[PDB]
Amino acid sequence: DDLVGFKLFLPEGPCDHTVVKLQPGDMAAITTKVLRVNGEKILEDFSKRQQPKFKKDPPLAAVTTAVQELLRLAQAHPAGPPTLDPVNDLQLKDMSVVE
Repeated sequence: DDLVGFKLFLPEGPCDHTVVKLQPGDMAAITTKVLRVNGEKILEDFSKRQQPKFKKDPPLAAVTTAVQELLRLAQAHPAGPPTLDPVNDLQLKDMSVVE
């Protein structure tokens, strides 16, 4: 169940969020889905709220929408949606990768 595709994580608790500074190696796959979320507003909301005294402000609509869209993506695929194939979605032709 873990070696076929990418295991869609279902959070055991409430659907919270974090904003992490990820390296290239920490992301398992570049998914095909296109979620048009606005990075500027999410930065202007997260960086403002992440003051420990102002960490408890009511959520912004863009952040709530992004979290809900990610959770719905997790629910909407039984084992993970297809990734942007190096060859079949990025239009490459290396034989070794096909093998």
